[PDB]
Amino acid sequence: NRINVFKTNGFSKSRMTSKVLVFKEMATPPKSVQDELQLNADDTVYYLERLRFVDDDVLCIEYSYYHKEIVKYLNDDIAKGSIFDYLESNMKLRIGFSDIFFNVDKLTSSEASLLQLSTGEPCLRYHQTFYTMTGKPFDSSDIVFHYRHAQFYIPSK
Amino acid sequence: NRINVFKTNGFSKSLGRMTSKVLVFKEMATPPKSVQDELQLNADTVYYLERLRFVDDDVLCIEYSYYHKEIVKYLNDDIAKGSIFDYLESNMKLRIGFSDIFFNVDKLTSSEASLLQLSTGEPCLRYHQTFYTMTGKPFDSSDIVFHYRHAQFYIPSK
Ligand SMILES: [Zn+2]
Ligand SMILES: [Zn+2]
Repeated sequence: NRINVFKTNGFSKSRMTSKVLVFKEMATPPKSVQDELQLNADDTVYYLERLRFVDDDVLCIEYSYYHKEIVKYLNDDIAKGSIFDYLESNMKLRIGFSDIFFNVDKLTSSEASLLQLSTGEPCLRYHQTFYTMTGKPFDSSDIVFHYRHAQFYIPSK
Repeated sequence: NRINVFKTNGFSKSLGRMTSKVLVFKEMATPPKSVQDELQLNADTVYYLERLRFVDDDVLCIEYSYYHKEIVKYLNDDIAKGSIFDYLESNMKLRIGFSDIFFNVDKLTSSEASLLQLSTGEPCLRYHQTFYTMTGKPFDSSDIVFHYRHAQFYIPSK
C-alpha cells in the first residue's frame, strides 16, 4: 500500500517497525537545529536516529531532534514505539501543524549502505518540522526514503 | 523557488514563470485501457498530450495527460501552450472539485532523460494526479516526470 503525507502524524499512523540506532540528550544542539527549533546553545534537545521498516522492508532512515522543554521527556525505550502516540496520549501534547519539504536526489555512499542500495541511486529527502498548537516548533526531522519501498499518496481539495 | 502540492490547481496557478512546449496532441476516439478504467469511460473520446514544462527557462517536468472530452468540452494544442486549468475554469467554466495524487521516486528512461537534459538512470519523481469535477466526475489523468534538481516541493500540513 501507500504512505500518506497530508497527515501531520507519525508514520506509525499511516505494519511499521524500528531499529533505534541512536538516542541521546544533547546539552548543545547542532546550529542547524538551534535555528530550525528557535533555540539557543543552552536548552536541551533529544536526538533520535531510526531505521524504519514496513512489513520487513527497509523504508527510510530518520534523523529527529526534539525540544526537551516542549516534549518534556523521551528515552530510547519509548523511541522503539510511536513517538507521536506517546506525545498525544501520555504527554498530552496538542500538536497543531507542520511544514513539509522534499526533493529527489542521489544517495550518498553511507546512505546507500544503510538502505541496502548502491551509491548514487535515487532517494527522496524529506524534511518535516512539527509545531504545537501555540506555534512552538518541537520536532525537526530529516528522512531519506528507500526509492522502491516508499510510495506516496495525498488527497487534495 | 518551491512547488506546492497541497493544492488542487494547475502549476501555472501553483507557482508562476511557467512556459511549456507541446510535444504531442491527439484526439483519441479510443482511450487506453487504464484511462478507461481511471476516467470511468466507454471505449467516450479523450484528448492526449505530452508537454515539456519550464520554470524560468529551467526544464521542470514532462507531462503526459488524458482529458475526458465530454467534460472538458474542447481542447486544442494552442490552448495547451498556456494554463489548461485557467482555460478550464475561466472559459469552460468547469467546476473543479478535488484530486488524488500519487508519487514515488524512480530512475529515468533514456527518452525522459533527453527531454529533461539529464542522463539515463538518474533520479526523478513520477507523480500522478487524477482530477474530479465538483460532482465527483473524473476528467483528467496526468503523469508527470520531474527534473530532480529543478523540482523542490512543499506541503503545508495540518
Ligand atoms: Zn512516530
Ligand atoms: Zn496547467
